[PDB]
Amino acid sequence: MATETNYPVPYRSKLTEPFEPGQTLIIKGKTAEDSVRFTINLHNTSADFSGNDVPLHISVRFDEGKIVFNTFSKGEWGKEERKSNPYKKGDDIDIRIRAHDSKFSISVDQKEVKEYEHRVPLSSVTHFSVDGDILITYIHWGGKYYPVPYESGLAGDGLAPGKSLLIFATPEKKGKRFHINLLKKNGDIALHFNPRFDEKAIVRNSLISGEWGNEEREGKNPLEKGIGCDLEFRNEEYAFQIYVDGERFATYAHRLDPHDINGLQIGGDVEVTGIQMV
Ligand SMILES: CC(=O)N[C@H]1[C@H](O[C@H]2[C@@H](O)[C@@H](CO)O[C@@H](O[C@H]3[C@H](O)[C@@H](O)[C@H](O)O[C@@H]3CO)[C@@H]2O)O[C@H](CO)[C@@H](O)[C@@H]1O[C@@H]1O[C@H](CO)[C@H](O)[C@H](O)[C@H]1O
Repeated sequence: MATETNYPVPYRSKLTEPFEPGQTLIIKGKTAEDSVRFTINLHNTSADFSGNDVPLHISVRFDEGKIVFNTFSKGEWGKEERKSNPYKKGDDIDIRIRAHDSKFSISVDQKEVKEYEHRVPLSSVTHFSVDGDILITYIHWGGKYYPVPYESGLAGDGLAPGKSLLIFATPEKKGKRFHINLLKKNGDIALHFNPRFDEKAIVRNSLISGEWGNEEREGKNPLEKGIGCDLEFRNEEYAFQIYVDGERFATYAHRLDPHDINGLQIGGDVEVTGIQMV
């Protein structure tokens, strides 16, 4: 154990609606120097029964030093498939499971490590559970296949100080660049976030009355082609606090009045797997 707090294990959650292609289940947590193993299961059952089908069973083993995947159905287990466990007892874990129509794609530390073909119906997944030697710190399931170029409005209040836009994406393996625009009602871009792997920098700028501003770079670019990332545009009183994978990558002084940031555009060489306003 460690602390009661959020998601105490054994953790069990009954999905609102079945798990569908395009959706991702994100599980983050902490382990101890004596942690031996923990499991993540996509379960089948009514409400509390359990013990039925397990379309996908994931076992992270610190003793064996492996992450083992399998399926349980019709009262029996199939043949296990293994990958190396990159984690040592202690240090945090970050495992994400994205469903597709023919397989589950599992990433560890945002790096794709396994493609597990469906052995039983994905639609039979009605619950998911986490248990074992792990202290869960974050769980989230959602997203969809976001078409890119992407464009949509932001709530009614939009992105305002005190709020943050969370975007989960993966820069394309052979991508050169992509961008994310936070816009105003008239088309002006309050913030243009533009990673350029060719120039090894992330350009930040504003588009006011059809004109691009100064342009702020400097940072080193913490993004990498083919690796998943968590972008957070934390809107504050005096500036946007741009967080990349949990670390503050940059601050961007507001050039346009905050408030009323009602638009979002995403384009370029990137795959988007999650968008949320928190
Ligand atoms: C407006 C534009 O094209 N911005 C580009 C940026 O272009 C600048 C550079 O090419 C520099 C090199 O010295 O010259 C600048 O123009 C000079 C001009 O040569 C001089 O004759 C004159 O006296 O001064 C001007 C201004 O100093 C160009 O403006 O190049 C960067 C790097 O490739 C581009 O990123 C930038 O395009 C903008 O990038 C943003 C993301 O960082 C957005 O994508 C935005 O939409 C682009 O406009």
